[PDB]
Amino acid sequence: RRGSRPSGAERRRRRAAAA
RNA sequence: GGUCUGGGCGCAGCGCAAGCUGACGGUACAGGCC
Repeated sequence: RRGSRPSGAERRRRRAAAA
C-alpha cells in the first residue's frame, strides 16, 4: 500500500488540483 | 526581499487466499543558501 511520490512541495501541485 | 527541495508519522474500511485506497490529518511539517 501507499507508495507513489507524495513529496511535500510536489504534492502541493496536486493539492492545488482538488481546489 | 527571494528561491528550490522533500520526507517519516498515524487512524478507518473487506476476505476461500492475498492485497488496495482515503477534497483523511496535511491549505500541515522539515531543510539550506542568497
